[PDB]
Amino acid sequence: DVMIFNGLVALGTVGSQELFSVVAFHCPCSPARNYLYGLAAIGVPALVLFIIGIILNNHTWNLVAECQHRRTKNCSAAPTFLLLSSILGRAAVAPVTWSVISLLRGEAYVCALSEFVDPSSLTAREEHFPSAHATEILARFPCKENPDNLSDFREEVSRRLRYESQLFGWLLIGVVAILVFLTKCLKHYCSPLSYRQEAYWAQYRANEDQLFQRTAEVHSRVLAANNVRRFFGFVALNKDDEELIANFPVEGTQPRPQWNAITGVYLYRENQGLPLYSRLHKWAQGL
Amino acid sequence: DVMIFNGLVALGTVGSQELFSVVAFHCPCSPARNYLYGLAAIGVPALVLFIIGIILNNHTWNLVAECQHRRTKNCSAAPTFLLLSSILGRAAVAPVTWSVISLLRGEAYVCALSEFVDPSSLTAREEHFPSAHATEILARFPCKENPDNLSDFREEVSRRLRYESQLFGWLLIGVVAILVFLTKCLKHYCSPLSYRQEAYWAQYRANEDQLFQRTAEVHSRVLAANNVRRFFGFVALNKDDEELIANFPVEGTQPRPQWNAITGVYLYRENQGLPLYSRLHKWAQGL
Amino acid sequence: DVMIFNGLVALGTVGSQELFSVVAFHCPCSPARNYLYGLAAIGVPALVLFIIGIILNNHTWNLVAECQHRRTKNCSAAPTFLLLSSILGRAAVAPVTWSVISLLRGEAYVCALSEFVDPSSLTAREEHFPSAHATEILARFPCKENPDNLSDFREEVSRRLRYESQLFGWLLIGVVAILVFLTKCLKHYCSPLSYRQEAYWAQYRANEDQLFQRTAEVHSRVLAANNVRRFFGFVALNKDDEELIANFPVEGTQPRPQWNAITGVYLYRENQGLPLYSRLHKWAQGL
Amino acid sequence: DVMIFNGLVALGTVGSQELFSVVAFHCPCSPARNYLYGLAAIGVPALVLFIIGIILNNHTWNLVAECQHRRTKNCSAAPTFLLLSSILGRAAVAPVTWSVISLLRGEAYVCALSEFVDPSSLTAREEHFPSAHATEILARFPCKENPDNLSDFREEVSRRLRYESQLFGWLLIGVVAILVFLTKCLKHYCSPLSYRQEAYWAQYRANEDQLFQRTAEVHSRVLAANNVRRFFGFVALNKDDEELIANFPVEGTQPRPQWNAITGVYLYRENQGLPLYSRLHKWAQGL
Amino acid sequence: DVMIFNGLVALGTVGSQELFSVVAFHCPCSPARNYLYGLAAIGVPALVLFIIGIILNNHTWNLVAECQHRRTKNCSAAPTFLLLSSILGRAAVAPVTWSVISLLRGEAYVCALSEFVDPSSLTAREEHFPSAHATEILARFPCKENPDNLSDFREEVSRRLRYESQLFGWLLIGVVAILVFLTKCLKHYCSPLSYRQEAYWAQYRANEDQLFQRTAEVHSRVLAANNVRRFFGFVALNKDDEELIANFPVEGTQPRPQWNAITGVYLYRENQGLPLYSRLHKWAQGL
Amino acid sequence: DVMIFNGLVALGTVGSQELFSVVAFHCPCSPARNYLYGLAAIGVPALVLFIIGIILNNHTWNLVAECQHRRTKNCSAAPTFLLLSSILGRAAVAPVTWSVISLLRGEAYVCALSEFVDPSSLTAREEHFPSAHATEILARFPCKENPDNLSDFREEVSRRLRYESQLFGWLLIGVVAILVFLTKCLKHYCSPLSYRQEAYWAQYRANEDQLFQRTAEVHSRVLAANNVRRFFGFVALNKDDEELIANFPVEGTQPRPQWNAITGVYLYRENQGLPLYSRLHKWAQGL
Amino acid sequence: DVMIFNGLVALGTVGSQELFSVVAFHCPCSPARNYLYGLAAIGVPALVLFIIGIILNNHTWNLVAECQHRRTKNCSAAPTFLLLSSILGRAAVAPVTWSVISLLRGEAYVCALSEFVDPSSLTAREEHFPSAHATEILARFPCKENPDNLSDFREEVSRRLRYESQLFGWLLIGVVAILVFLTKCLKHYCSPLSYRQEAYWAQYRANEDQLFQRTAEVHSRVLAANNVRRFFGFVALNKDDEELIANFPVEGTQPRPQWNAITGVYLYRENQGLPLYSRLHKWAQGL
Repeated sequence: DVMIFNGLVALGTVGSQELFSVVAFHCPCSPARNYLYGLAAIGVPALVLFIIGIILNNHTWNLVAECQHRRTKNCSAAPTFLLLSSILGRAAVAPVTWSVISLLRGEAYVCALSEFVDPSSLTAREEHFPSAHATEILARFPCKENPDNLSDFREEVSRRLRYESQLFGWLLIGVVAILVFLTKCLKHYCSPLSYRQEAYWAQYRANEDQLFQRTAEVHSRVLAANNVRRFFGFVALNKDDEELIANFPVEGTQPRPQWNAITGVYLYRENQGLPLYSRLHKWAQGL
Repeated sequence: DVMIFNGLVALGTVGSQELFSVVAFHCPCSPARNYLYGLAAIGVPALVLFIIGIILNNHTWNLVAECQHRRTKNCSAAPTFLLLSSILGRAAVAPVTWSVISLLRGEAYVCALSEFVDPSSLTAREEHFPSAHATEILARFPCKENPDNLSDFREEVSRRLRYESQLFGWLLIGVVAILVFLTKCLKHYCSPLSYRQEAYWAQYRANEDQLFQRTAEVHSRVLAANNVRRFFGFVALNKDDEELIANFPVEGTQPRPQWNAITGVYLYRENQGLPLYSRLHKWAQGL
Repeated sequence: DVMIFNGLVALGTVGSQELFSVVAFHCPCSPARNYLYGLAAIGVPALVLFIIGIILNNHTWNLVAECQHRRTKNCSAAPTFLLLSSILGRAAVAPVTWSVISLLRGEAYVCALSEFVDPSSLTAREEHFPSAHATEILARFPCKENPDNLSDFREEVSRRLRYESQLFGWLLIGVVAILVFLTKCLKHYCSPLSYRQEAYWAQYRANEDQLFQRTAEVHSRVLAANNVRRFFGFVALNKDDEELIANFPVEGTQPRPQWNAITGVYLYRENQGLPLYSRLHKWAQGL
Repeated sequence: DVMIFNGLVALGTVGSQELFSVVAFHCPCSPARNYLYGLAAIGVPALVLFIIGIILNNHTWNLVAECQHRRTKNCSAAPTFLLLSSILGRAAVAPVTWSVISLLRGEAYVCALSEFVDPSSLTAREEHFPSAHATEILARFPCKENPDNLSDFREEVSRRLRYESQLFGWLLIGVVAILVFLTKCLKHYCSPLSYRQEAYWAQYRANEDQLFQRTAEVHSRVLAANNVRRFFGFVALNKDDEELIANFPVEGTQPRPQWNAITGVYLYRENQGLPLYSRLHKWAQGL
Repeated sequence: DVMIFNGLVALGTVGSQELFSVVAFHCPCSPARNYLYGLAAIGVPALVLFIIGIILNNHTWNLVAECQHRRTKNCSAAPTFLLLSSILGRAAVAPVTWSVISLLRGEAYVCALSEFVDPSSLTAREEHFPSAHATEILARFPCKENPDNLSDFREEVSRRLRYESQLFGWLLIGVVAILVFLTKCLKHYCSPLSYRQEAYWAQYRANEDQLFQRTAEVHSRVLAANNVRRFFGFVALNKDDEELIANFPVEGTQPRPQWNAITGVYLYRENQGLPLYSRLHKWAQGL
Repeated sequence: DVMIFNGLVALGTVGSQELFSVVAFHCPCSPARNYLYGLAAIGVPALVLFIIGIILNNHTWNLVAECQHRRTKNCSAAPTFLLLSSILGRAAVAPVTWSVISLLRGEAYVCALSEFVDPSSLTAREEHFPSAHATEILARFPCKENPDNLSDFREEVSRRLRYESQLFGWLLIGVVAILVFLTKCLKHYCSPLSYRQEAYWAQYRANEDQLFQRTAEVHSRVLAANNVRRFFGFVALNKDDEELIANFPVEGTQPRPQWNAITGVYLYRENQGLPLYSRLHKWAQGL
Repeated sequence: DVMIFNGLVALGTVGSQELFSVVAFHCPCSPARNYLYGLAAIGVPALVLFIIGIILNNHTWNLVAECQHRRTKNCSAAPTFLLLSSILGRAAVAPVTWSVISLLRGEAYVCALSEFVDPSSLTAREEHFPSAHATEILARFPCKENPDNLSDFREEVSRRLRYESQLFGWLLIGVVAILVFLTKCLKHYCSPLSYRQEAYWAQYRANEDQLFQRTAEVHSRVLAANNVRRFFGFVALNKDDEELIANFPVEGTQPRPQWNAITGVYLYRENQGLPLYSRLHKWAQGL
């Protein structure tokens, strides 16, 4: 549901950027210059949204942290690759939907490859094409700048390039669908565990992260209240905060090697047959 | 009701994609090139939505898991074939409704087979058809690009191809209705059990999956709370969560072979006459 | 009331399909080709909705199940024929209303039999009918493609074929009304029982199916809870679900021959004068 | 009130069908062919709605049941004739209101008898009527197809036939009102009982049918619960359903001759002066 | 109040029928034929609504019942004539308001007597009236079919006939008002009793009919419950219905001569000076 | 307040009839015929509403009853004349307001006396008045049928007759106001009692009539319940009705001479100085 | 969430300033003068919003305070650099979004570099470019001030400069996205601690700042109440304020070196393995 909500939010963001008044497109009708603009208008929003989907997903930062302090190449062909699959999923949701939307609009590709259409190879007009002014008048086709002598030629070349754009767009969404199917079949075939145990593991990681955020906020609040009380002599707590101080007294916090034993990417090591679903769980069973 | 809701959601999605402003259609009026676009515009959304209906249905992943870890060909002509029937139902709901909708709109087929209409075989105009420019002016018919000398010819060939498209669409929805009837009659004739027992089995699988999701979330939450309490010294629980810790204490989780004995596709083996409706039920009766 | 609700839903669905923007009709003005389109546009929606009305009605599946496992030809001229009457009622509600609606619209039949109208047999124009171009210009009448020399001829032949269509439609709804009257009189004359006992039997089958669905869901939920508790050690139940586990404890489920003795089509055998209103009732009186 | 509600519902249905966009009328302007269409458009909706009013009224089925199993001609000139009067009332409410509505619209009759108007017998034009083309140009009058030389002739013949239609419609609603008065006076004169006792008998039949439906549903529910409990071991009842099982325990149901002694048309036999208002009451006094 | 409500309902029904789109009027401009249509359009709705007002008023049926079983001419010049006065009041409310409304609209009478206006007796035009075509062009006046040479003649004859129609309508509503006054003065002068005692008698008949309907429904419900309980063994009652069975137990119902002694038209016989306000009251004082 | 409400209701009814679409007026422009229509249009609604105001006021019926059974001319110049004053007030509220409204509209009188205007006595035109066609063209003035040669003459005669109509209307409402003042001064001067005692007498008659209606309804309901209980054995009462039976038991009703001693017009006889405000009060003091 | 809210607020502010009526842009068409205006219109809002984002973020002031009173260069390559990263993030959110918005609008750059386009290097017009009036007529291009002889030249140069502007804008948002990725990867690689411990540290700093603001407000209020009570003799407190005086009595406040030991930028020194998450925490552990 949360992954479906993130996919719906990414689709709504691409649809909002898809119909932008000036962001959507402004084709330069110029030879050897417009396909660079098409490459820009498809790729740089794709690369920006791909980078942003890397940025907003925290499991990338878990991965560079595990590469940083451990650095022992323990992240083999493992659930670290499943983490990377989730990274590329929640990241590359947005560049491929930007690419298929701005390919089904067709505008970037007809602006792009208009400089490379052969003048004598197309139809629906007479061959009034001086070779010295060939590619220059070819490039002015997406701006509706062709004269009445080549208006039908311009409509024919525009329809042909819009065909090739939409065919390339449908083929690209087909190959990204088959890549999603292939990575999911490869995940469920190279998994060491079930799908029911994988769902239980997903519910465990969700419950552990939610409980850990709640109790880290509460333990931090109790530590802050102890420091504040040591400073002034009292703490201005709420009623619920006074209940938090009454319920969970602390004295000290776990050292940095303990926090290092907690952190890392997820694992599925098994302590004597019994499974360990997270590094916190591995550390708790280790004591 | 849930299958009817999924069918209504798939029909609404096909109707929303059916009337798309640019996604719906842009015919290239070009010889030997437009039927490739018609094949694309019908098949690649059909294959994409068929792949997506495979992707979103989890029983595919149950099937590849059972092919993966068991791999003993126990999934014979069995309720695994009924699982595959449910897979193809909830998957191929969307490609055939896309195909019948974009065939009753007719646009793809008149754009497709306009290159293959014989010029002298149709009527309502004089035979002003130079053979060197035959198929090129034939292909420009769906773009309303025919002149006034062949406007009635273009309307006649457009009506004939729209006829053949809608006839092919109605014949295809008729044969998919008779294939639904044939697979349901084959299911209810090759079943080893009743329909009342099949309905009881469906209610059992629904109750077992719902109860198993709820208790797996709860058991994961209790295990996460035990690990968090082992880390900090306490857990920030809610009131309902404190009730969950009070009601259901855990010590450990079932091993991976136990999770393997639970997982798999559904079965109807009978332990000494008494039926076993799921692999979890078979495992529970095995103890 | 539920049969009236199903009839109102089928009538609303036919009315929604009746006024469809492109689904409703596109006549090919072509000789020896348009009556095939009329046959398609009336019959293939009729056969599709007839097949769907067979599909959605579960008593068909009860019938093929009773033909499957029993196969002893016990379903004689019996209430199995009354089951078939209910099948054909709730199925053929939709094809005959599609046929009478698309016959009172008239469009399919005037598109159909325009190729077979004799040119010299109609009136309101001069006989400007070359026999080599006779049937071709005859077929273009429903597209309003007749010239001003034959515009009154086209209006006369259109009004005559619309007459014959609406007369055939009214005669068909009259004969389906008299077939409904004949099958209901044949049901109430070939019945072995009263109408009050038939109403009591209908209320019994409704109460038994509703109670059986409720208690099969509840018994399945208790069996699933026992299997889940055998797996984890506890079940995450709701309050009502905990009441269900407290109220109705189970140990095991009835074997497949018991489920076979329950299933089948309805019967009215009488155990020593006392009536048995269902196969479950026959089995309960058998013990 | 319920009869007034059924009459208002039938009047609203006739008014909704009365103003139908295509159902209301399409006159074929053709000689010896349009009065068949008028006969169709008045009679076949009349016969269909008359058959439907027979179908939806259950006392027809009580009558064929009493003719079926008794078959002793006990239904003499009796309250069985009053049952037939109620049948023809609640049935023939709809054909006569369809006939008077589509006669006061006038369209069917002016379309019908336009082929039989004498050309020289009408006025407001000169006698430009070739006898070889007489009836053909006579039949085109309701389609407003008469020329300007016979436009006043067409308006005069249209007004005369609309006169004869509306006069025939008013005379028919007058004779159906006097037939309603005659059948009600014949009912109240050939009755063996009062009007106060007839009102008490009507309230008795209403209370007996309502109470019998309620207690047949409840007795069927208790029998179904006993069979379900014999199958599984328990019943999933509601709270009200548990109260129904607690209040009214059953052991068995009445035989088919007892249900035959209950069923039949109503009677007014008197057991030794004391009246018996229904066959159930006659059977209860018989014990 | 209830009589005023019935009068307001009859006036609203006449006003709704008064402005009907096609029901209100269609004049045939034809000699010796249109006054028959005017006689129809005024009289047949008048006679139909008069018959309906007889039909819906139950005291007519009380009158034919008292003429049927008693038949001893006891209904002399008596309150049976007051019953007939109430019958003609609540019946002939609607024909006279239809007649005065469709006379103040004037259309029927100007359509009627246009065939009998003398051509040389009217004014505002020159006497361009050929006697062979006299009455035919006279009859076309209400359809606004007179030429410009006789347009002022047509307006003058239309205004004169509308005058005579509205004068006849006002004279008819004046004479029906004086007939209402004369029948009410004759009622209050030929009454054997007061007006206060007549109001008490009216309140008595209203209370007796309301109480008798309520207790006949309740006694019928208790008798039906006893018969149903004799059939099944119990009755599905509501809470109020269980209170009705607890409060009013029955054993049997009154014979047909007792119901005959109750029924009849109202009377004012006096048993030894003490008055008897109804036949039920006469029967109760008789015991 | 109730008299003011009746006056406001009569004024609203006259205002609604005053602006009627066709009821308000249609002048026949015809000599020696239109003043009869004006006499009709003012007098026959006046006489009808005067008769209706007599009809709806019950004290007329009290007067004919007192003239009927007493007939001893005891109703002298007495409060019976005050009753007649109230009769003529609540009756002739409506004819005089109809007359002043349809005189201030002026239409009836200008339609009426246009036939009697002298042609040479009016101005604003030349005397183009042939005596043979004098009164005929005089009568066409209210229909705006005068030519341009006499358009100013028609406007002058229309303004003069509208003057005489509105002057006659204002003089008539002035004389009816002075007649109201004269009858009220004559009432308060020929009264035997005060105005405070007259107000107390009016409150007494209102309280006695309201209390008498309530207790006559209640006594009739108790008598009807006793007769119904004598018939069936019980009465279906409401809770309030059961309280009415419990509170006020009856045995019998007062004879017809007692009801005659109650009825009659009001009186102010004084039994030995003490006043008697009604015939019921006179009868109660007589015992 | 709060950082996402600040980013959404900055994006909404840039979008509101982006579409300003006069603030958005007014290009001076003048040589060697308009690129200074483009540099102004992009840079001075960028530098102003960058300065404002420095101003509103308080951690800048924490940094200058730590540079002021400590001044011992203890803020090495440390979490002080992470503080500077948060400063540049929440500051430079707004200048780069202003720069990419006003570059995708394109207006500033086409206004800027129009003075430097070579006249003979562009196309779509004849070379009507006097070198003495070259750059002056070049600079008038963004004001649409070019004549019809150079209108296509002006559109071509405008499209080329809008291309170069939007390409430079997309390249700049790409390099700022890769700089965000590089600074976040450098933060998570040069961190001495985990990401879970960093999240706990962030929750600690949030709880300590919130608790410290609340208790500093409360301690200040108690000190102010003590001073006010020393002045007047009493304090006008609220009920909650009276509770604050009752709960937390003070006598004196901490000296300025104690407040200096509290203040500073954040640190992660570790007192004998146990971590110290803030300078207040370091001071509290120091006692």
